[PDB]
Amino acid sequence: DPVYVDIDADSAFLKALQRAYPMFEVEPRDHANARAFSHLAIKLIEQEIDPDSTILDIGSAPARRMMSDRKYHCVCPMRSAEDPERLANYARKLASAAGKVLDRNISGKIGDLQAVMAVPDTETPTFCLHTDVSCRQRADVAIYQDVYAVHAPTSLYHQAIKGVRLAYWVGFDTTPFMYNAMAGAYPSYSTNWADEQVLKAKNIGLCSTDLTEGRRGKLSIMRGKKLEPCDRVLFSVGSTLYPESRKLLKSWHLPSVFHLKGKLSFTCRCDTVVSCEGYVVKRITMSPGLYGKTTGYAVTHHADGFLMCKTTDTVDGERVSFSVCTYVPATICDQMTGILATEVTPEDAQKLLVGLNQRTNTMKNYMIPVVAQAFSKWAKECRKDMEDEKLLGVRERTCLWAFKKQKTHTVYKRPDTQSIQKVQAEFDSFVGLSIPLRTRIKWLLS
Amino acid sequence: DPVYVDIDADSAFLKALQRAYPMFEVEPRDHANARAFSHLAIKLIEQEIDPDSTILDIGSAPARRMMSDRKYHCVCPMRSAEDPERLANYARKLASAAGKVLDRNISGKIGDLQAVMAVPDTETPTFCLHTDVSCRQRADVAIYQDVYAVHAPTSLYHQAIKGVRLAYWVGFDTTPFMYNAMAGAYPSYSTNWADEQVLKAKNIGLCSTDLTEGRRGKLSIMRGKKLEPCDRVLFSVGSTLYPESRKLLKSWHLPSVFHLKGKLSFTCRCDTVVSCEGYVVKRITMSPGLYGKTTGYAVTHHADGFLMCKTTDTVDGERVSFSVCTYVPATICDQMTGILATEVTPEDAQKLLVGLNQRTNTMKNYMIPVVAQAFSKWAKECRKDMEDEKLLGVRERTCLWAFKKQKTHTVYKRPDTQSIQKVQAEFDSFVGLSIPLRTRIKWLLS
Amino acid sequence: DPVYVDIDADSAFLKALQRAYPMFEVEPRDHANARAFSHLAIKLIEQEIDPDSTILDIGSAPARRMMSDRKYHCVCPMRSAEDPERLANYARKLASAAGKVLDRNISGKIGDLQAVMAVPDTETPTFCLHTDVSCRQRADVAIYQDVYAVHAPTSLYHQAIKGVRLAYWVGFDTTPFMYNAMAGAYPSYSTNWADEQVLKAKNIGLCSTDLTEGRRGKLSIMRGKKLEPCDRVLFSVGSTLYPESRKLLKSWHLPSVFHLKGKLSFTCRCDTVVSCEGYVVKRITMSPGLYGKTTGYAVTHHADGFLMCKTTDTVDGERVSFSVCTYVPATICDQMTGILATEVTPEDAQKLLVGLNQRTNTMKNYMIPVVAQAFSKWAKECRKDMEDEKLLGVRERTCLWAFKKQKTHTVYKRPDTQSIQKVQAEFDSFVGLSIPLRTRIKWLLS
Ligand SMILES: [Zn+2]
Ligand SMILES: [Zn+2]
Ligand SMILES: [Zn+2]
Repeated sequence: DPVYVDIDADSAFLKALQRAYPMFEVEPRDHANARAFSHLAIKLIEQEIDPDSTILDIGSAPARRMMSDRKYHCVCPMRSAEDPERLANYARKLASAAGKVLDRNISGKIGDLQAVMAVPDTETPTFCLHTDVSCRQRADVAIYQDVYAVHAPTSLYHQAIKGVRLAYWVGFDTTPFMYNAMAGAYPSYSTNWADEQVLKAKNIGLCSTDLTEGRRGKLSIMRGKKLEPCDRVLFSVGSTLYPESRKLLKSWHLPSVFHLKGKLSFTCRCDTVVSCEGYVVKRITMSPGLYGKTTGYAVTHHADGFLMCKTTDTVDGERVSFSVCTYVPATICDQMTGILATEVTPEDAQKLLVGLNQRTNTMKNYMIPVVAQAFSKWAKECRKDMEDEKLLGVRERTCLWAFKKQKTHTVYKRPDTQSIQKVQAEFDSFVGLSIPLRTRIKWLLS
Repeated sequence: DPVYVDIDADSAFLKALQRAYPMFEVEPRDHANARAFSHLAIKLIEQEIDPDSTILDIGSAPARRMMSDRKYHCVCPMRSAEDPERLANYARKLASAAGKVLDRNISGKIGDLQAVMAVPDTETPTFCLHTDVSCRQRADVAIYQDVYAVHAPTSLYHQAIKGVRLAYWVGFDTTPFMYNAMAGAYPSYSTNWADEQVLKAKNIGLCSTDLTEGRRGKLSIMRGKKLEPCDRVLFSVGSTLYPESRKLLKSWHLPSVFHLKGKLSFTCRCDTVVSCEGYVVKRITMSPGLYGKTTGYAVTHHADGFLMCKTTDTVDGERVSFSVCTYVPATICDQMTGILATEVTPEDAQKLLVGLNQRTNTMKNYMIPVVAQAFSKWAKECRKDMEDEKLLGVRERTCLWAFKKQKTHTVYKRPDTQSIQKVQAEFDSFVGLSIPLRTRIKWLLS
Repeated sequence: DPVYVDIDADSAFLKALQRAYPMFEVEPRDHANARAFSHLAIKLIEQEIDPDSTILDIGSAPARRMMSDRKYHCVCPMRSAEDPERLANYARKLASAAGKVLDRNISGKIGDLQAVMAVPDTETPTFCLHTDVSCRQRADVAIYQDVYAVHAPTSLYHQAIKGVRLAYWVGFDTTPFMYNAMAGAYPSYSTNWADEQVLKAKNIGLCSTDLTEGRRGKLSIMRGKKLEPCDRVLFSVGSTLYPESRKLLKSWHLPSVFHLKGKLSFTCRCDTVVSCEGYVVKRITMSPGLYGKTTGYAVTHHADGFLMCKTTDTVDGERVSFSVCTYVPATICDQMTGILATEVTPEDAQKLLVGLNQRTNTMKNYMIPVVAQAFSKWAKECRKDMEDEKLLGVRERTCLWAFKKQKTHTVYKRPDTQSIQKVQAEFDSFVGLSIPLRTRIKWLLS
């Protein structure tokens, strides 16, 4: 019954992990936080499906699925520079444990590898060297882990016409990219991300700048005058770097109901099953034939606070403004309810937040100044609404229909509220190994 | 299981060593701090590789590898005045322990030395007298320790075409030389460094000046009017002096992915595995054939604070300004979060820092005045950003495209943030013993 | 294992001796401080070299080496008025212990003396009557103790061509004479020194003046108008007087690497191995053939504070100014960090220092007024730098290249900093007994 995590016992992340999985009993026994979430997510999926089922693994590392008693079929294309290391590590643990266990199948996995090694285009029960689109093995359940570089409707179609009914997806929350922020943080998982255009800023999580005296004139022949989010984004998980795309990240922010219309029509649902401080598990059920009705709305439930505000910084010497997002723990948000009734300065908000934080800290200190600035702008915009009050049921657009728009500098989603976004829901258009590496793999299994 | 370090038990460096190696259990049993980091770094590498592997040692001292049960092949060119002492010390411990151990190979190492002594250009299993480029022995794993005077892409190529797949590098953090500072400190390892041009300053860690009355006129015929970093730099580790080069230090600040393009193409990765207050361990994997894509970005994760500011000093009598860098412990940085919300004078910052330090001191007292001055300049530049706020999404470069650059006097990287630097990622161009010493070595082994 | 010193147990010098020799266990059992440092320095050297080695002693007193089990060859020229007393004391202890010990060679030393007594120009295993240059015995290890009146490169050459590879030097720190001070103190060893020109001052450690009423006119025909250090200097160790030379003292302040170029070329290193409040042990390794590269820099690491300031005094009735140096304990320096943030008067600095000193005193009270005056001048010159701040990377030498030099009245080297000096590193030019005493020596051994 009990489940054990490989983290400490005095940390604050233990309680969050407990309350994210309330049907387990997690016990204690810069990547441990992300590991344990992934450990409990795989355990949940197994408990959720009947055994003796064929399980696909899209873009996997087979060394993690080797010691499990389930019909795993790992898919390992050569897409990144870290992939041959994943393959080579598998070939070692297979040889290094080729006779020490007589319960789980270990000799069959050895034969599959050396068959694919000999014949590099053969589909085998527990291995292949294809993508998620070109693989031809039939199954019923698919699993994704940290897969951010594929189009979700196109990938999900190609698993459907091969008999998959149930899919999961583990990874970072996609909500900050639907609000279109320029940079942000996932502070509990040691992660910062930023747009390419602001990598030379000064006071965000992921940046680097220089010392300078400054000129009163810097002529240029090229004039931008426009600073908006672009497609390419950089992630830093600890000290590991990952480039990603906005379009492919947003495509995994799926609505409640959507239809896939190809040569075989399907009707699909998407629900969020786990949620812990910026890391989520999604579940997608699929079924043949198109029926029901779609609205095109996606909903996010907020167990902690979500913030997004305007900041001023210097980027390569030039002063500019853009938006930053972050997550705030629920206990901190509850204890600021009284203070935000009136207008408070950013300096006084900062001192109050530091006092509330000394309870070891609840939140990281490098995000405190931008959180204190968002809270005071939110309290000021609430007062202005109350002092400029309109008539019930009446928009006053007045002689020609031209109305005035107000300025909004903070978006604050309190705990127990919900975001709702209008997205697309009808989908119809669906657009390595070599001898030196081959020889090295074959040599170990010999 | 447990690992023991040769340092005290009441020092503050024990905790830092513990939290830098969280998968060990370090126990207590001006160079002890640097020793223990190097002891645990070698222990980690051995645990990371399967035994019965051939291990190279670039620019080594064989007396340290003598008592280890691994296939070490030491490489010892005669490049510095301290090298013949390293050779002579080996020849003593070999004779001095030629019959007292019957477990580790000791007689084979004796034969290799006297073979090279007789024939000074023979490659032997456990010794040679070549550089890292001209050696011709084949292996699979290479190790570097305190190697600062070689070009990294050129050295790493020549280990590749001889079958090396895995390399490590231990040494000082290269981040201060990518920010291009003029001087700096590594206070936990008793080290200061400085540019040649500022050796006659007054108030930095490594300098020396004179008493003088001062003239109102000192005519010169040569006019410099330009003070910028130059290639040659001096290091002082305790009281030992080392000259180094900026270009060769910066070349070990490698990106996540890079390609080596010679007569045998390779694709390479670089990750940072350990990090403790300015001393790091890097790991480089390599593989044949070129594949994947490169961005050219290098990332540093900051577990403690990193500072860099402008200071004013007198150099040989003349008042000037330049930049200095240092490291600040994380506990000190966290406790200044509240104070830096407002504008504070350098004098008041200094008094607060002294109070926080008396907890034996957390940080060395000679760096406190320059840290207190950086903190107050940072707090002032944050206020100016907040009071000169722009419009969202708009650069205001105005009739001809000429914008104003602001002045930046402090760079402050708080704990849990990351630096990101654009470096080069495609590499294609890859450019002693004598009789009196010979006789002395041969005499001992006789 | 344990080592015992002949000093008390409640003194503050015991802790300093402990932390200067951290690999020993010193235990308690106006010259005791200097004795014990010399006792532990000889013990270290023996532990550092393999036994059955021939050890030279340059300018020695053989009565100290008589009871030791090592191949000592004492060298005793008749250079000073205290030398025949050293010889006569040896001749007594030899006779006085000619039959009471049957372990260490005592009869062989008796024969060597009476052979040299009979034949005054014979080289013998354990005695000779030559200088360090004219002696012709071959050996491998040399030792110097309190040798201040020889040229170091010339002396070290003549030990090289006779097969010496390893040399040591014990004595006073040479750093104050590289800064060119006019007078100074070594307060923990009961020593003061001064230049000949200031022996008639009033308020320094070593001086003497008169009572006078003073004239408003004292005509002279000779005009000096220049007061600068000259070669001859006087030392007072307790109440014993020693005259020395600046040039010969400075020649033992050797760089990290230097070359000796004679009829037999050598390459040499110099490291500082022990350091305790002004007394040091140096180690010099030497090797044949010239190789490597030299920079010409010498480095001093400061474990305590080092001060040097301008003082005003009366010398033979006339008011003048000159520079004085001293050493300050590290605990005192740490506790003044807060105070020196602002500007403090000399009177208020003095009262604070007296309060901190009553912890028996940490430092001698006669040096307190000049230390308090240096600290307040240093704090004032730091404020002026901060209020006259320049532009980064720019010397402003302005129409003709003539810049203004500032006044410097204090040099303060804090604990954990390093001095660095440019010295010469290439060396190529290398420029008694009578019957009444003879009869007296011979009579005892008869
Ligand atoms: Zn497949
Ligand atoms: Zn070799
Ligand atoms: Zn002699």
